[PDB]
Amino acid sequence: SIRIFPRIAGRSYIIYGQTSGIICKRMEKSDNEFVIYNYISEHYDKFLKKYVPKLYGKNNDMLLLEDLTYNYNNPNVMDVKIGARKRKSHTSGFFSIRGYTNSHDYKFDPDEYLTSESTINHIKNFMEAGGENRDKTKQVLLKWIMKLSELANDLFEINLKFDGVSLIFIYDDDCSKCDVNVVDFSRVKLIDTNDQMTISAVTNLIKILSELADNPL
Ligand SMILES: O=P(O)(O)O[C@@H]1[C@@H](OP(=O)(O)O)[C@@H](OP(=O)(O)O)[C@@H](O)[C@H](OP(=O)(O)O)[C@H]1OP(=O)(O)O
Ligand SMILES: Nc1ncnc2c1ncn2[C@@H]1O[C@H](COP(=O)(O)OP(=O)(O)O)[C@@H](O)[C@H]1O
Ligand SMILES: [Mg+2]
Repeated sequence: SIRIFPRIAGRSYIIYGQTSGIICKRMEKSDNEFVIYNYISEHYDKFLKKYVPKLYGKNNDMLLLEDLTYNYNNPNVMDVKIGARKRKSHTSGFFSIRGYTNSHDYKFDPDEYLTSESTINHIKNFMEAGGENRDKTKQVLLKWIMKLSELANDLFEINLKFDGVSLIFIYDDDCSKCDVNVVDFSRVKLIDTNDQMTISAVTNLIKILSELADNPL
């Protein structure tokens, strides 16, 4: 019995693993994603441990990846592309929200270019599922800011172009647990400097989330 994994975005074949806590992702165009996990493992092991789901193995053209939603009763997931898009410019300036849990209920369209005001409204839409205890939703926002802060810092010292990578924001309905990790290395490339487009995406999100944690309404 093959069980299809409930993606929030993208074109890739992702099924639940035969086993608890794993998803399998088909590398469709090349094994570049595998080359890149293994390169980050050699040269930036600390970055891998803190910010990337664990790669457990490869089976032909499938990566056996840590399921980021596994320890969640009621996960809310949001995919934000922070790396360069292939051709298009970003739908929210420095980044592109690709989807989120219940996005359909707020007539979210991934092809729509958004104002600052609309971008913030879509992130606020993503947080509705967390209920109205604004104390525990601030805690979710702050714990995301804590890890994005460190990621923006660490990214200055990493000589990769993160073309096409996303942040996966997760929080539980009861707001008791949350996390953000970096995924989708299939178009990442080696370069001789750091990636300022990707750092500006993260710093922008940190700005947006800070505004929400401080906003007193
Ligand atoms: O966002 P870019 O421009 O890079 O390409 C995107 C592409 O978007 P498009 O070429 O703008 O239509 C997406 O197609 P849909 O939006 O699902 O129709 C695709 O599904 C990957 O989007 P996701 O990363 O959201 O899947 C891909 O990205 P990649 O993995 O870099 O080939
Ligand atoms: N390790 C993971 N744990 C949980 N969900 C994941 C994981 N990796 C990817 N996903 C889900 O799959 C979607 C797309 O994955 P991604 O790596 O961006 O692949 P693609 O190359 O198809 O865009 C994300 O929006 C997310 O919901
Ligand atoms: Mg992707």
